[PDB]
Amino acid sequence: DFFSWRRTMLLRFQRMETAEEVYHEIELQAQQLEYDYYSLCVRHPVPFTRPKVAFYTNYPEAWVSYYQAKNFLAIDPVLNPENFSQGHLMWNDDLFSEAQPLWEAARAHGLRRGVTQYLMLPNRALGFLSFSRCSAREIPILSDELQLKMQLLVRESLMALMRLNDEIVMTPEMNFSKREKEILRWTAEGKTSAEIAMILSISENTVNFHQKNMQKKINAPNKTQVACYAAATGLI
Amino acid sequence: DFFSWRRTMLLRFQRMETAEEVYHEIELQAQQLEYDYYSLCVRHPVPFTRPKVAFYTNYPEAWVSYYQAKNFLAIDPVLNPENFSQGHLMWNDDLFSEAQPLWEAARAHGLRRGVTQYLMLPNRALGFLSFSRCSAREIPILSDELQLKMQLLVRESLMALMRLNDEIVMTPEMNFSKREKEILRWTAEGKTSAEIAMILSISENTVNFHQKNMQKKINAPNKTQVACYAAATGLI
Ligand SMILES: [Cl-]
Ligand SMILES: [Cl-]
Ligand SMILES: [Cl-]
Ligand SMILES: [Cl-]
Repeated sequence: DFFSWRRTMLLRFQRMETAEEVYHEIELQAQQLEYDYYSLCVRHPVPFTRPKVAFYTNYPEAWVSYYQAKNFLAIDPVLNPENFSQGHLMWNDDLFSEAQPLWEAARAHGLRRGVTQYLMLPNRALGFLSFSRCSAREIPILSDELQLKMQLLVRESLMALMRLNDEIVMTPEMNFSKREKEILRWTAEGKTSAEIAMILSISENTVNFHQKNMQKKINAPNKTQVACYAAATGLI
Repeated sequence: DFFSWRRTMLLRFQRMETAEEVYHEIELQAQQLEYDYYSLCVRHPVPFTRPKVAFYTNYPEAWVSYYQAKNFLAIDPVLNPENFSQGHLMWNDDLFSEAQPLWEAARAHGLRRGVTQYLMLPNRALGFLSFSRCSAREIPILSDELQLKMQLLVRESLMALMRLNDEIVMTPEMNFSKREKEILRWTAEGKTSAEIAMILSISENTVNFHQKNMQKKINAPNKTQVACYAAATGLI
């Protein structure tokens, strides 16, 4: 019964107090669905220029280390939201036609089958939950059931990890005052210091004071980086 | 059976060819759940300074017109994601303690009960689907069922409307070239024209050429507004 399954899982992820409890539960759930491995990968919205990818997996260390050394991240189709439908992606051979080194390496080490579910988080990070299996044998599972179950697992695990302030999911902290945020908003709209001073009935010195403090807080070189980081993560 | 309900609804929203077909189906679904009214509201990510709110409802015109004239949008708690749990919000009296003019106006015109479901879209717009009822009488409905059904309805209606390029959900168009986007990314990271010229092995003239074309395309006063709009909507 899905309604009861769902009821239990929300409560289990609600009550978790550590990252390892989240990872252990995902491992157990993968196992119940008859999967050998999981990986949880998060493409952060920033830096814009080389976005951070953070992960946690039970794949053997040699495989992860190999995936990293071959730069399979650049070709990995399982981490591209454009090829998901309804947040869901059952792996097939066609998926890997532009990622043949990855497909060959994976099949040579014993991987046969897998599935990925994804979600965009409130901070605009993209979370991907993959399950994989070394067995090519048909397991009977309702497509709808698997989809809905992984929908919850990817959301709750990453919501728990967000609540637990985990490095895998957290974007740079921008503890900005109300007034700083207000000035930032006018900045993002293309207003100059002079125009913002008129809008808010303050001096340019005051505007630039606030700009400077926000730059200082996050170690930014200018207001553009502050506004863009704020805009990207939804702080603004 | 939820699995079959879900199967039919995905197909119905997939096959829709107009906005009215989407709205008509939401109206019918509200009615099946025993609701009198629906409203579909979308808080756009931009402009940052007065974010656009676009809506479609079957509420009487006099009510909408009244809600607008009283500026109930400023106090409306049903459109604040901070008070949702799992994207879901069953209306209660406590919800409106800081929105008493709205609650009094609504109850005086005959509203008694309602529910809201929300979703953040790929473009960072926030979509809210509300159902409401003039009857205070207990309807028997499984909380889990109602939650999961509205989860699909809010997603599919707004995904259909995104596919149909509807004004309710679409953010400003930024048809930017690969090279324009690349320069934009370095801009959002805090790089100057000179630094970008060195990074990409081009002249400052070339960099500024591209900046200008992007400014011209969307009618922006400077690169900051272009980068922030791009960053906010996820174009970057
Ligand atoms: Cl989709
Ligand atoms: Cl095979
Ligand atoms: Cl939540
Ligand atoms: Cl009552």
